[PDB]
Amino acid sequence: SATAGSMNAVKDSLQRGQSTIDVALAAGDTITDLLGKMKEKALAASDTSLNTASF
Amino acid sequence: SATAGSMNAVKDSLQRGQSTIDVALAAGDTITDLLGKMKEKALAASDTSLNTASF
Repeated sequence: SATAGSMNAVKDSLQRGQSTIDVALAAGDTITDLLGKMKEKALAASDTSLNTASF
Repeated sequence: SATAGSMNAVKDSLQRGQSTIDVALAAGDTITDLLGKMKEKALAASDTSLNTASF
């Protein structure tokens, strides 16, 4: 009965880790969006046709 | 007749020992529940993901 009643702490630790991973995945989605946008900005800046103010 | 009448003290001693053992068994039930709660506390505190306050 003691070993069976000890399981609640384990389940709580797993839910806590799942919540931390969810927050990390949300932050990673934001980082991926910003990364794609900077890749667009860099590919646009790489062209030699642009002038100084656009650059 | 003296040996037959002498047995009341023996019966009283056995009953007194049974009573003492019952008190010890109640205290042991309480100590067992407390030990199980301590196991749950230490097992919850083993996790590294907790912040200082919960620990």
